[PDB]
Amino acid sequence: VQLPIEAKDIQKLIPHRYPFLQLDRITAFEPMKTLTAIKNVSINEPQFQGHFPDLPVMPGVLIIEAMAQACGTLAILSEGGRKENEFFFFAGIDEARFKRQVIPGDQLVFEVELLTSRRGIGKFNAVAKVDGQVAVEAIIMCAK
Amino acid sequence: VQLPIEAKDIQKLIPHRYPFLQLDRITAFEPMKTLTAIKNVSINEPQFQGHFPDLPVMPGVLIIEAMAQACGTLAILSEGGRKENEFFFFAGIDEARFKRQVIPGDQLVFEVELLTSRRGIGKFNAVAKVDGQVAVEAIIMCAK
Amino acid sequence: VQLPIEAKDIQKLIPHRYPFLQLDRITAFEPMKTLTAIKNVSINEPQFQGHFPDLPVMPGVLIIEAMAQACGTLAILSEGGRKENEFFFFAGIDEARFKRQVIPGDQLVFEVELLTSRRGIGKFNAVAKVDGQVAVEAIIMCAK
Amino acid sequence: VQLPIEAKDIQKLIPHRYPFLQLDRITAFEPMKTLTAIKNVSINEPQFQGHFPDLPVMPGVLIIEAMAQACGTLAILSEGGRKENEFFFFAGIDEARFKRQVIPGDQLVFEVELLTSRRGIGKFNAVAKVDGQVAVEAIIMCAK
Amino acid sequence: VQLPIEAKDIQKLIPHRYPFLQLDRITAFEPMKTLTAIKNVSINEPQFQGHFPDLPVMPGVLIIEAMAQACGTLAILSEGGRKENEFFFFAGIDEARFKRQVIPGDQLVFEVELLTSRRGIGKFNAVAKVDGQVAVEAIIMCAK
Amino acid sequence: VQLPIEAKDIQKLIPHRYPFLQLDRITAFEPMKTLTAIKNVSINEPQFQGHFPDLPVMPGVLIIEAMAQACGTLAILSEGGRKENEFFFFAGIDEARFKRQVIPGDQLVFEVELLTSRRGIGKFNAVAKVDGQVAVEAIIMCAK
Repeated sequence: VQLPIEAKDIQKLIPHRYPFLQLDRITAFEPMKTLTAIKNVSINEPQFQGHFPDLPVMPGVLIIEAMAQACGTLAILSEGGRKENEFFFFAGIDEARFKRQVIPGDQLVFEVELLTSRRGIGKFNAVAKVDGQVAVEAIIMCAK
Repeated sequence: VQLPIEAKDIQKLIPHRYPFLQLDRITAFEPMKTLTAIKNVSINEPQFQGHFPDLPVMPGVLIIEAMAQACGTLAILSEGGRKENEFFFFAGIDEARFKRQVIPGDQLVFEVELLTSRRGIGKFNAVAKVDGQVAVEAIIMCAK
Repeated sequence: VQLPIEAKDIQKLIPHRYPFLQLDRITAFEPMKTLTAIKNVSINEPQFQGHFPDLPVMPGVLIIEAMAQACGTLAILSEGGRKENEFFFFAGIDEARFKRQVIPGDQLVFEVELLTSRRGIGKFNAVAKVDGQVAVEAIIMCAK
Repeated sequence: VQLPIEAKDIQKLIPHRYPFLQLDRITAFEPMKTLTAIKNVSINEPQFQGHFPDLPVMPGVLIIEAMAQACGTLAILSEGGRKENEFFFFAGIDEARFKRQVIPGDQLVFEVELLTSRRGIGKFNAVAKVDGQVAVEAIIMCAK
Repeated sequence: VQLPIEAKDIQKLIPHRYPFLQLDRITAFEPMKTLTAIKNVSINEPQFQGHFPDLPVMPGVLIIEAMAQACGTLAILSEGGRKENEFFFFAGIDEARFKRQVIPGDQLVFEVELLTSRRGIGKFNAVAKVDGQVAVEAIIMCAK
Repeated sequence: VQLPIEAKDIQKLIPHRYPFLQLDRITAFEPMKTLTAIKNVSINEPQFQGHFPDLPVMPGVLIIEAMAQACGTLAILSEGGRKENEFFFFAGIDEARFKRQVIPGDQLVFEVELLTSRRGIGKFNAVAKVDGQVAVEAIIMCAK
């Protein structure tokens, strides 16, 4: 697979579309092992009308959603799949901590790792950094 | 406090606004203990443009966000507070399981419970039901 | 036909899409006679940015539009039709009364009835209830 | 009062905001009698994402809503009122006929007339024209 | 070609969609020479949430974008092309002056003219009028 | 002034709001001379629903708008002004070339310079880079 995977091509892999596509670009990929993706945070995003009116703060849950989407794409790429034939459900979130406020101008770097794969259910470790510092970390479960 | 607390009044309690206000109404409240809230799921919501284009599925993370908002309002109401004083951060998610697809037409009923309050950090149990069945359950941490 | 008809399948019947699809689910249907549909009202809907800024109130005209859509789907289902082969125009509204404020958290229940079918023009009676109380009633004309 | 009343000033008269402000400009006004207003129809309006995906057609109910807003502003201007003191409810619609498809590029001209004012309830005749042809006509009731 | 070209058909010619389709209707056309198009400005457009919060002012750059789209369609129509085969890039803007505030209620009339076509790069003169007065004028370059 | 200036504070300087605030952060500033600002490009931005449906491409005109906003803020900061105080109009664009496609994932770096200030009219040179490469360059005029 050709890196980086641009947003236009992430869309060929997963069905998510605006305003629920929370990855901009896949930058690293080791089959069945790891993936790096980014999401640029901009004040021109729909969530910032309401979160919060004069104080833009990237919602943690959207960072979580990006983490899950990264995990899902890692899985999909690993079996050479596409959006038309395969779906991985978001099954659970495990040890999610929100450590840093993320704001417009920040580039989120997501690093995810496949830990265990018992019976179509994948357990992943996922972290989201801004400028090297951890902003959110969590364990993410996906189910085929 | 006068029940039900309508959306217009939820907004006097928390700063969240469209499209990140994910409670429609508070229906039950026991100070320092429990709260029930609802969120109506409709096809006329912004997330359903992209999640997913022909197949509307309420994103789990938005159900999580609602659960967190319910926990936070339970806390706020318990110290008779408002949106303009100080704030409860979303600190973590613990044991979140996504058990049922939620779809337009479903009314989400959120029941949350304050478990422990060890030094500014509140640990809550939260469940989200549709028609009596559990759709999502999770432990939610908020920090003052 | 299999009830309830979910939003995803309402979209196979009528061309309306976000933000102008104002039915969430079809719950009852008697061919050439009656139909029940619901629409969940949530603060997370686009109209509530502007109607009104701090006071969410479901616009009557959108309740009217839902009524018309329910009438139209009753008609379509009655001739086993689809969205791709022909269209029922909204021809007129006759004795529309707005009796109750509808607000986030309310579930609108729409009950519509085919009265007469003189000359490709269908005259319907339509009512919209919240919790058993009438909120809006009207006569709706559709033309094939 | 100074004519034309621009959108910026229509907003000082009525509480409606995006996406539910359906008048662009007030062009004529006779106290307690008549008003003319316009609404420009553009493909760059939020309703045209869904109404309909490849076939932009101005929803009749929004034309109705504009008619009602024109009536309401006629009333407000007639008692020299503002958005912060007075509210006129939309009470009913009477003899509404949808005669012409309205499309992007059309400028809607609204001409409304106060017929009767029995006990705080105002009955108005309203027509909406494009290029001189009637597109929608209706009787509009507002209540103080 | 059949005039006027309505928005529904402009979309068969160029790929631009909501909220970046800034032409409502093509009204005049001389192959390889000139084109007239209109864009209705309405308070019900997404840019007016932010530009500016209580003071709606049509952004100059969107007028520029419309001018470019008009130039592009003039080119496309001139080689009988469509959106699925041929595309013209926006290459530059030359002598753009913003002379008049444009506001809701204004109808923008765009008149564009092909000046030179040296080697796939088309240089156009473009003006945008409201009620005959120039609001914006510019030279627009497109590249095949 | 304290650098970086975050989006929340850019808003105290200029009246632009969603979806027409096209700067995320001010990173450099020399009074009456230069300014650097960034804008993160994400697939989660409103323009990418329509520009273009399956092929996200940052519109050149929005890059232009950002360049102008950067120029304007340079000016505002230089006379210690604010948004409630006064306003710099966008007066013209001079020698604008679009050299590179900008896509989700790209961070735009804007570097602007005050050239001349002949009587309330400021002439600026402006460039927008992604990863060191020029994407757009232009001369920007603002008028007080």
